[PDB]
Amino acid sequence: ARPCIPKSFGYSSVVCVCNATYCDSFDPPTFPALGTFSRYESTRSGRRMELSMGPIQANHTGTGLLLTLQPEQKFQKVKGFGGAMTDAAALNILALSPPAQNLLLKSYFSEEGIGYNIIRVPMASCDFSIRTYTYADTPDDFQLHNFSLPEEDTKLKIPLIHRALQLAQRPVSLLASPWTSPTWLKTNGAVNGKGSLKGQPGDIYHQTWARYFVKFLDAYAEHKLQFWAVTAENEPSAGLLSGYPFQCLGFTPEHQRDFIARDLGPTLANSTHHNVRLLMLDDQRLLLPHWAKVVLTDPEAAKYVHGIAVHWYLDFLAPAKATLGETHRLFPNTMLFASEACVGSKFWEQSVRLGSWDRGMQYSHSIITNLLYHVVGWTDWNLALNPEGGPNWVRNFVDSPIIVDITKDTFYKQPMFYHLGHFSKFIPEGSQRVGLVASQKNDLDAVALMHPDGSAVVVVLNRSSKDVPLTIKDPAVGFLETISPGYSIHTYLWHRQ
Amino acid sequence: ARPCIPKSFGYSSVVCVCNATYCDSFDPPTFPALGTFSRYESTRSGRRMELSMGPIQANHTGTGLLLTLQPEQKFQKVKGFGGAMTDAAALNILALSPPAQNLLLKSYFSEEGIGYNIIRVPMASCDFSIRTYTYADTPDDFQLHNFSLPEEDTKLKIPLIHRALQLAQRPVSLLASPWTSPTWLKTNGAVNGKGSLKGQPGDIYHQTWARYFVKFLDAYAEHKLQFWAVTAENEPSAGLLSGYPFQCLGFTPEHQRDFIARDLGPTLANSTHHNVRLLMLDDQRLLLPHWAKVVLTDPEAAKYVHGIAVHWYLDFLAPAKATLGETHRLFPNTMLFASEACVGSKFWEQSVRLGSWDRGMQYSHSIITNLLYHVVGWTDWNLALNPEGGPNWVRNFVDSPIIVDITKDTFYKQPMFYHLGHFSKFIPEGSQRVGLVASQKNDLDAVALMHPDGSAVVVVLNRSSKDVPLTIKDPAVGFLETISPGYSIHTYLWHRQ
Amino acid sequence: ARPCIPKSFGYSSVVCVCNATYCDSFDPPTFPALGTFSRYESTRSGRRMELSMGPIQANHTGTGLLLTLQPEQKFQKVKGFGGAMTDAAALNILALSPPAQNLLLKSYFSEEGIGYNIIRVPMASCDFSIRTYTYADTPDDFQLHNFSLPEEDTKLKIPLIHRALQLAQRPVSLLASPWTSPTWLKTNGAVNGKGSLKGQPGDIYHQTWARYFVKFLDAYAEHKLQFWAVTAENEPSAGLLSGYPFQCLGFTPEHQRDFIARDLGPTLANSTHHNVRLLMLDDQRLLLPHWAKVVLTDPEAAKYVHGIAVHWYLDFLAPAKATLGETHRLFPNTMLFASEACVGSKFWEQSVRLGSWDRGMQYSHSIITNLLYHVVGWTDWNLALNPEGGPNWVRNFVDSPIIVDITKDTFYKQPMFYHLGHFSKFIPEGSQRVGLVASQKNDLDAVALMHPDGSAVVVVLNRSSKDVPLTIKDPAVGFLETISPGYSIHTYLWHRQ
Amino acid sequence: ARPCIPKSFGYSSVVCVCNATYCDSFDPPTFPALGTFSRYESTRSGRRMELSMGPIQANHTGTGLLLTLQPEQKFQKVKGFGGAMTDAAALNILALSPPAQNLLLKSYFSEEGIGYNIIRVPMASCDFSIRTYTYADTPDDFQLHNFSLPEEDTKLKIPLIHRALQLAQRPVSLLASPWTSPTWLKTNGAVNGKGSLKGQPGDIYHQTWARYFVKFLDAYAEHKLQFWAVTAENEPSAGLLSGYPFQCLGFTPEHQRDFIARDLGPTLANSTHHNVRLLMLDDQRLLLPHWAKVVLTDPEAAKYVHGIAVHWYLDFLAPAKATLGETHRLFPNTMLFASEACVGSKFWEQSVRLGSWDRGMQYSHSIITNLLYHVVGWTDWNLALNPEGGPNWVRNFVDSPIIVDITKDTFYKQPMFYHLGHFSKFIPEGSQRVGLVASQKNDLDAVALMHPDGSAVVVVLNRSSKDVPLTIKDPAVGFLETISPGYSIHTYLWHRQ
Ligand SMILES: *[C@@H]1O[C@H](CO)[C@@H](O)[C@H](O)[C@H]1NC(C)=O
Ligand SMILES: *[C@@H]1O[C@H](CO)[C@@H](O)[C@H](O)[C@H]1NC(C)=O
Ligand SMILES: *[C@@H]1O[C@H](CO)[C@@H](O)[C@H](O)[C@H]1NC(C)=O
Ligand SMILES: *[C@@H]1O[C@H](CO)[C@@H](O)[C@H](O)[C@H]1NC(C)=O
Repeated sequence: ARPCIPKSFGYSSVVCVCNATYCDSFDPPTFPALGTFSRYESTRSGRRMELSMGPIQANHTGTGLLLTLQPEQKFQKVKGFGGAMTDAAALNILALSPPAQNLLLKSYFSEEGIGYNIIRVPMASCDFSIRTYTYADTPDDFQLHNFSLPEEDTKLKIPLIHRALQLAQRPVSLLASPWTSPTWLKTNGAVNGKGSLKGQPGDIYHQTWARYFVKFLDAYAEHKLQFWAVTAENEPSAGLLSGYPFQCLGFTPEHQRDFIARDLGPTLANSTHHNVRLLMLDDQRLLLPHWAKVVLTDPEAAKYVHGIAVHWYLDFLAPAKATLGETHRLFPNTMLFASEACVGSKFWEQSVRLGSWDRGMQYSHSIITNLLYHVVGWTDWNLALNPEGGPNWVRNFVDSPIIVDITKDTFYKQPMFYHLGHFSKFIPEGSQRVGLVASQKNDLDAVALMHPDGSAVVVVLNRSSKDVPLTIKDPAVGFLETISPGYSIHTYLWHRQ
Repeated sequence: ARPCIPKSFGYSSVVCVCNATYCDSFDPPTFPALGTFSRYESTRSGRRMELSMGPIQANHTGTGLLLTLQPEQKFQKVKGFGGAMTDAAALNILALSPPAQNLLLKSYFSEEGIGYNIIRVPMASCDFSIRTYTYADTPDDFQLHNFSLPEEDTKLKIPLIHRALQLAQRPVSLLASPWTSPTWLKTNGAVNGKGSLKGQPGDIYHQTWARYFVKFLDAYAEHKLQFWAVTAENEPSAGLLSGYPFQCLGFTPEHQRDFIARDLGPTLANSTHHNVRLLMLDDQRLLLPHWAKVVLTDPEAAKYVHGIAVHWYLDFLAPAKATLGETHRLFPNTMLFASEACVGSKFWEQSVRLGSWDRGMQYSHSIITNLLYHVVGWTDWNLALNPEGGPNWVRNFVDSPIIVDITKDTFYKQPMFYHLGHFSKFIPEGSQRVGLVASQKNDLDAVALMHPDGSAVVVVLNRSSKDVPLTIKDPAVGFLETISPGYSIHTYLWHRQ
Repeated sequence: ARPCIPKSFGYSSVVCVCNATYCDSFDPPTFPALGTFSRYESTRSGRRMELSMGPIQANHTGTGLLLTLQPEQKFQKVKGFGGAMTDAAALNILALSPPAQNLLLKSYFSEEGIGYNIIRVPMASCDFSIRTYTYADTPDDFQLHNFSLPEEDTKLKIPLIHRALQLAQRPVSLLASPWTSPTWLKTNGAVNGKGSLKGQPGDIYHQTWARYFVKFLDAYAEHKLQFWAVTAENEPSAGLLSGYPFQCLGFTPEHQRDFIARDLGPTLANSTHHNVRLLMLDDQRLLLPHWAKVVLTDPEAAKYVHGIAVHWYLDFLAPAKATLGETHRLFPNTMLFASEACVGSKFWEQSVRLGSWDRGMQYSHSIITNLLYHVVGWTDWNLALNPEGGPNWVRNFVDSPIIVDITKDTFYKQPMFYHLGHFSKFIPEGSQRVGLVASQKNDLDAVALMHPDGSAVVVVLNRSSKDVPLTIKDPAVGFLETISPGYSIHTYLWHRQ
Repeated sequence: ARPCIPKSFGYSSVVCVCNATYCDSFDPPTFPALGTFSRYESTRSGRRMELSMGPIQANHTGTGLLLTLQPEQKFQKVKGFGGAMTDAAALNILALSPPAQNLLLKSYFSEEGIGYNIIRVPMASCDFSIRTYTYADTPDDFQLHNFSLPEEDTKLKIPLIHRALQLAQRPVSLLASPWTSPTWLKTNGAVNGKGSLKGQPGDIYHQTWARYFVKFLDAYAEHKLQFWAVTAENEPSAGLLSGYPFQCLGFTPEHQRDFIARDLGPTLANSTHHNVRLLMLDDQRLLLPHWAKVVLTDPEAAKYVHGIAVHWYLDFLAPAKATLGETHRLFPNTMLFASEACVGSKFWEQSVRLGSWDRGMQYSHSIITNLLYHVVGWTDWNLALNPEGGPNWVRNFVDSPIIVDITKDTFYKQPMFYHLGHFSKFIPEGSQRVGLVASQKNDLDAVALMHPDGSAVVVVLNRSSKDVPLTIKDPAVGFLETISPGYSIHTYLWHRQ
């Protein structure tokens, strides 16, 4: 419906510029007529999820690369894609004028945008907040009588989640994660630094912390929001480190295991929120498979754990078979779910590199690796940041796919936004990853899935500077003859019957 | 009645620790017979507004510096002393338990505290707000039917003010200042950045803005609050600087003049709040004499201006004589008032330094200089901040006399608080600055005033490391022999008959 | 002449991109024919010192703004224009490939560039150094036996200065300033923080320090480099402030006075380098006229002082007449010289803002202001910086007219470069400022000078958005009919016979 | 012989203060009769390589953890331990007065110190250099006639290396790594950033690069220095990261393979320095086993490779078993060597922390892990750094075992330094690692080795806060009853015959 307005800031590619009256969008989604394929294309030269259609042909000859769909090699089913409603993201989007906010929420949540169906909601404050608070800052308040949501929740976060869900046709899943407990529950009595819960699992500190999860859920339910899942703690391993600079709460894998079996599991079960799922870990994938073994080989903790949540800082490089693979082999029936990714910890590069196609490729390459290793969903960090990559109370800034320029009442959709959307738009909940065999080694990243309805979706990333001719075989329909240009990403869609 | 409990944070002096059940306080004011003085003393070494008495004797044993009171040499009368009830300050005070809230408010407003009689109230949001916002965010409501107070006003600020004035013996004067207008009244359509009101004084926008002041004053009146005065805009020169980060609204001196002439003055006059004073500038003193010349050398703007509000922030750029001194000479009948009497801090320093005696010595030095250059009143910035100098939705650069640690239900009284109190507690409204002649060049800062009742008040600041032997002469009573210790501030008080 | 290659980075204007093979340049300078004027134009829209020529008319009618030259009202003679060869500057330039370096040095020092004839040299380390050092770091070395220049001088700074002088057709004048003494000459024993020279003027500390100036001079002399002037100390006021974060040495005006009278004056006088001039102050003009009074009303110190060096941080708009004016009036025979200026506090935006036209206008506006107040010279801070605005060992980054991108082997010439060039290219040493009378009130900044050969030069800056038609009147020749477009800068040059 | 002089800087432990006349040292090694052990102990509490002796008894009086020496399971033989003589380290050493220089050099290199036997020597500049430079910076010297060593080599590094080897008992092995080639060999003509060599293995550029290694070695031989080994490139994977800030030269594993195969190997073989060993990777352990699989499964490449060099950056991203363990299995005859066995510093901590015991433990823990995974040698990063972690021409990022204060002619020996000496002092070249079996799960890190003379060394690290009672059995001699105190590291030494 509306094309990208490109703007350069001197990096490898362009941003798309949005304001109160204009934002790039899509027409309502239609399926390609049987015997044809749809293609979406984003490129470094500046194409943005641009649509074409082509023929599915009956024959193929040649010694070029062929990707062959294996429709009966069925893997993980998809939960979905989204990002986080942090204090910072909330503050930024509401600093835009009301029509700009709506254009921004449409970009992510609407069918005319990229169909996000996950929103991660911090339980009180994190580094991406402009102050440090909890829901229970009255010292020693074991009954949680002074539990309340600050304006950050009731003025900024909640209203925006309501608006986001309104704009979405897909059911949206809310995920919650706490960074810290009240300081009076903690051995070190602070929001940061080294420290865990006081006492032993089973006891008043552990029981009050469990109950705070339930109060959180109650108070969001008062505002007509329900959660799909909660995590046991954001980055439990961070509060094990002396001088950790922002909000944290340390657990060893053993302490997490015991908290869940002794406190958190039974407490959620006994509540009216018992259908909310629980996810362990919520941390670096390098901590796998050990964390999962400690927790899940204890049937008392296992009964209560729906899934394993993993983080990744994309500026680094951890292998995936060692961690996601082994974890899946050890516990095939416990879902693997990526709850946070970000880039921009890059030290020679600033926090926000406006228009960076490299950071775009980092994202889609990470999504593909995750889908290739059983991961069922993928969640970005902050939904929106400023040109500095904040606000952040500890100046630990990072990139975000949307950047808000408040003085200009404009936002910028970076290549990260489009590289995310090549998945989120075309891979609905229930999509099932299926096999796809390459006929010769190549430099391309590829993944195939089938929608609930039975149709095919393939994403292909080209992180090289050379164009790659390739054909995709679907034995039900024929061949799609295409080229993957260097520095492009494609989504291919077709009906199979 | 209760002494300071000292705590060191590794800076040059101490804070006084207060909590829900304890805070340092004063006995009611009780002053002695003719021929005796009262001294209140604060030292870097740890004394905090400590009281003693001594004689005023017929003969002179001092051979060093002599300050002679000259009651017949009469200057300006004093409006008073206070600070700002910003969203930040209100949120911080209200994060304490009720009894703690009361000790903090008594610390400022009661006679058992330091006797504040002025409160500055922002009109909607500033940087010291957790969110951007105005009282009229619905676009094109030129009649402001949609005008209202959010929760920041009706929940935080308004009851805290009601409680401030219950606690106070002296009448409290309220002062309002806007930071930004609704953004649909603005050129740049943004809450911050370079931009002014749309079009020309007299037009549809300039008139709606003027009516906004009336709507603000009305809304506070429904809540039983009356204002002493308003500023025409907070820091109007700021919103002429491209992408200024905070809520701003740009006026040139000429634009301010015409808005007052054509719109603000005429509208306020035609209202039921015609008694509310109008203050121009509200900005760095470096902009004087010029700003005053532009606005006040126009009879139709000048007839509407009671005063000139000034900020201390950038005092070091332009000196007192050339700015305040010169302005008074040209416009001797328009009062000078320090409306945002606040600090720096320093590029290489933290916003909040707990126990910084320097930051205190800066406060008193600056109040003295002001007093010596015709200034009638002083309004500090935020009443309280958190230990990070927040919350500020942009970035915190400033300290505050009271720092709240919400996690501990404790608040800290900085040296700045006592430095302020050496003036505010003992210079009531209507006190007149009188002469005080040094006999020889010296390093003290000193100022003398006479209370409405005729009794003498003298402040001696020793910003140096060395004890200074001092005599104070009153022609009518005799000689007060004393010592001004290095890094001390003293207030002397005595009956004159 | 090779024209500018424009690039945007999202700011108000473009930069000019240079590399190993291409840099925008000028043709050799030509006098315009008698009866015609030369114009050089730079605009926000993207013109960079474009040459045009027009006619000098015999008469004029209007109404319009008329700037009238007063050839016989003669003011200050110009010393010149240039910038600082810091460690940061030099490390950056030498990180370019040999051919790129030369294009950068040509830009500044060549007649085919912008004609710089000042280079300010730090005497050892400053904040724009990647380590701290002095030339005499052996403790208690009073004889200065281990005085030596490091590679920072011998490998980076010196060879670049040689190459700059080689490229220049004009005589270049070198100006040296120290930030710190050896730590064993200081009271606090550190390169930074609050502290002065130990002992009293006249003693071994003060003598050794004076002899260090001579040793510096000797060492630069062995490398065939001769100095025009030395400052008594960079920002003497800075060493008076506890916690001052980088290299400093504190002098009160009195200590500076006496150091000069007792030590630095006689020592330089007794040396072979007695022809090198001594400039006092080297700090902000807010310190004036007081510093000058204190130093210069002492004939023992006055006899040794050739000039007053002044700094301005351009983000702090503060006047002007009260400092530079009052100073010239008191000491008409002691030149004022601007020895350092920089932009980039704007805490709302970066150190570096690639393509900022605003920062360009701050430079030229400050040069006009200076020139209209008797100032004979203007020196920029760092010649070149990286995109972060360093390196700087204390992260005190600022903007620079040339920015080096080392990974690209490219340098960007910001609008600050050209805004400076409108002066340095066209006002040689010896030029005399003359009168220029505006016929009516106007928003333009303007300044007229006469070249040593009798020809005129006028710079006109338009900082408003509106085009201003205007005529320049010279009695010798007639009228120049022209327009000043909004956000533009022009230099006009004509022969007067 | 001389004890540690301790100084605290507010971190968890102390540094040992050394100056021109005083440094801690050891007595000449002296080992007791069969049945007696020697123990060196360092504690966070303050003990530094403190010596005591004790018996090896017939009866077992302990009932806790038992460690049994298994001299018959024999593993890798040890090459040695050392650090890098960077420009920065040479800087930093040479700013000290000669006597102080020598005490620093004995600290590392003599038997009265910690007996270093490896130095890593960068080939031209790296980040720890005060300028960028290579040895052939004049373009189109394809035959390298203008190849020369600058002053950093001939003035700083080489004389220091000479002096190190005079001081050393043991033969010292020199290891050379290039960071960057001449820029006119690089795709990008920049010293840093994304860029590899130009063209293809075999061509003019690759042949010149390879001859550069021979000219480098040639030049060092005229200075009477010869090398043990070179690495093919320092950190090749970083030259693939866009805008990489440090000196670099990108190689994919396939490219390194081909450059070793076609150029580097053949060229070194044909030369007079054919006995110089060649190590591959020189990069993070996460890159393994893959990197190794690419280069070593090609007999044209592998006939030319002696070892695999790894960095400890970046170790947290990958575990030992999966990388080092798995690489040993696949290629059991290619030795693993830690070439840059250094930090790195947590995003929120300073580069240098004086007295950080935790950083010390990080070192010894990591040397232990390495030894338990077949690693034969170590090179720490910079030998010395200034208290800022410099000079680094890009960014001060890491700590160094010795920190040098040039202002005070004093140097500080950090905990890291004694943790290193617990190994380097007592593990001579040719020591072979042996079995050391734990009787039960425990928390100590322990490794046993056999000297070339068949005597025993065991290092025990206790990273916990609690004392652990410990017995060590040697089947041949008996039982050593001991305690590993919390936060301690022990070295045990005994004859077995
Ligand atoms: C925003 O939208 C489009 C951008 O292409 C443009 O035509 C319009 O001028 C812009 N509007 C504002 C309010 O800046
Ligand atoms: C409040 O302060 C008083 C005076 O220091 C003290 O006795 C009391 O313990 C404090 N309250 C708490 C809960 O610490
Ligand atoms: C340098 O810039 C010129 C002019 O824009 C361009 O044509 C040339 O290719 C550039 N060279 C390099 C090495 O980037
Ligand atoms: C060197 O150190 C020793 C022992 O700490 C000390 O006695 C001596 O004063 C030191 N030398 C100097 C110049 O301080």
